[PDB]
Amino acid sequence: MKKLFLVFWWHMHQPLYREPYTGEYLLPWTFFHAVKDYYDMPAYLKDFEIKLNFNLTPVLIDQIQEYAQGKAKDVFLEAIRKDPDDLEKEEVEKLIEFTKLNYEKPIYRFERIRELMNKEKLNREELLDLQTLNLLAWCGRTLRKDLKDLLNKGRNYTQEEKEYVLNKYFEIIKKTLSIYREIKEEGKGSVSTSPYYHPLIPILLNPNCVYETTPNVKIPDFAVSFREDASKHVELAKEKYFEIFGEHPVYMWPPEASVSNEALELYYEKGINMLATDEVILKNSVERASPYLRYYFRELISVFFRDKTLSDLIGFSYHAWNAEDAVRDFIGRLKKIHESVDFQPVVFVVLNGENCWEYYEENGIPFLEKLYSTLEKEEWIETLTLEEAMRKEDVKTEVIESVKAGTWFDGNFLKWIGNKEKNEYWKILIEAKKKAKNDYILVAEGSDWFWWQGEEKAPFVEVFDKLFRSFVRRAQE
Ligand SMILES: OC[C@H]1O[C@@H]2O[C@H]3[C@H](O)[C@@H](O)[C@@H](O[C@H]4[C@H](O)[C@@H](O)[C@@H](O[C@H]5[C@H](O)[C@@H](O)[C@@H](O[C@H]6[C@H](O)[C@@H](O)[C@@H](O[C@H]7[C@H](O)[C@@H](O)[C@@H](O[C@H]8[C@H](O)[C@@H](O)[C@@H](O[C@H]1[C@H](O)[C@H]2O)O[C@@H]8CO)O[C@@H]7CO)O[C@@H]6CO)O[C@@H]5CO)O[C@@H]4CO)O[C@@H]3CO
Repeated sequence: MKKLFLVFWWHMHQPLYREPYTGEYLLPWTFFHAVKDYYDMPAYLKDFEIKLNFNLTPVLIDQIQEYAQGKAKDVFLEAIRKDPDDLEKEEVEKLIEFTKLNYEKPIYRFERIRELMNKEKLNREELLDLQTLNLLAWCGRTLRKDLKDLLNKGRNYTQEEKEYVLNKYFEIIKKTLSIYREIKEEGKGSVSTSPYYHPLIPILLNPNCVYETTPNVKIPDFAVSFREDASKHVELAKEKYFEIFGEHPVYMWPPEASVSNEALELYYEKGINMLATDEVILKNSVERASPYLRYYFRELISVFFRDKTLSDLIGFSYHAWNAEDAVRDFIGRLKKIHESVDFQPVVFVVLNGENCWEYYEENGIPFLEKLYSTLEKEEWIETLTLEEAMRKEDVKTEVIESVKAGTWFDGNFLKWIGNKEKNEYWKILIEAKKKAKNDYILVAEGSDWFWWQGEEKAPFVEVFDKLFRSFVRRAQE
């Protein structure tokens, strides 16, 4: 019977928050997304008889390992752990600002949070609740079962109960890499990786590729070559992945879905057999093309183009829908795809796996449980591992010879280069590369630093600048 082949590929990444001179983690986001998403997203595979795939960047793996070993010195978590009597004013301020930053998210819907944010001054017990409810807001699906007492309590937390939550949270972190190994060993999902620090490979290989989609921009003089670094990002990622999973990775997620003819050749030369990228790149590159085929770039490497609509539905729209209606809508779209082709379509749903859930009611758990429970029971839908997608015989395929370089942001590079502020970071990087002495220059090549550059309304955005500049400084020493 004619199946629809469905492929989820959840991308997990954090830039390095660990400042190199102090060793301090200047932002807590790796901790909070580890305890909330990085274990719990693959742990859905314990309860639902489907396949789900994951990408982990090596720089994220490094940080998970440091927290699991108890070695991460996290400045914001220190303000959470302390007895409020020991908090400095600056730490209380950071606590309030962090809460206000997250205040409108449904995972922060505690009545006690509302009371605390309307009080003009907080005493010790009120600050204990503020600290503990910030922790509990980030609680993942697994511990929502075991901490139900504390969660329904909702207020009047003790220092000892807060330390108990912290202990359970670190237990989740300690099990996180093991669950990825486990679902891989069990055949329930493939795990991929990306070039080590999530750089923009097409720019490192050939900055002129930005002109293919945006010819009216100016970019700085790349007076030194980054081509060898692009190679090192891929090679070091392969080595880290082997250490964790015991194989060389044959699938990679290109950061920001970013490809070019040169980048595809590099992935081929490094032994990658398959990657995915964005539908906008497909439409920019091939006339009349469908994203439901397996493509062979120059007969060198396999490429899938994600279904942008389905991926954007989960990432941008469904957070505001009733979970039941969202799942029924999603199935109805898969039905239309299935009825619309006479071959068996391959549908790639690819997006970040940790950022959208905080905007869903109950951290996305009603939505994903309903979605996965429905998918495991649809006999005309077969969810696939990446390995199954690449080896399946009864799929339609097409050879293509050229792509227009781009990313999944509008098919171009303008969110990372081309304006005055963003170009300033590239100029800093270029001049530092000329004098670089160690691999901290590779850290500074990560895309996150250039993404935030120019952003002036984001609280904590100065922290990303402090990190970038520290890595650039350390690279030259
Ligand atoms: O650098 C820190 C960051 O690193 C990782 O994120 C990278 C990710 O791994 C890459 O794949 C890529 O992500 C792209 C993404 O997949 C696309 O969807 C899109 O992003 C859009 C968002 O999906 C969309 O929601 C919206 O974002 C806006 C928010 O809606 C708005 O509320 C606000 O967001 C603020 C947050 O509420 C606040 O918490 C804080 O954000 C912090 C994160 O919470 C924290 O985890 C961390 O983020 C990590 C991330 O988890 C990694 O996966 O630090 C953040 C900063 O402190 O502050 C936010 C800003 O005030 O504003 C945002 C807009 O910024 O729109 C976006 C844009 O369309 O595009 C992505 C890029 O192609 O890149 C990211 C970043 O490098």
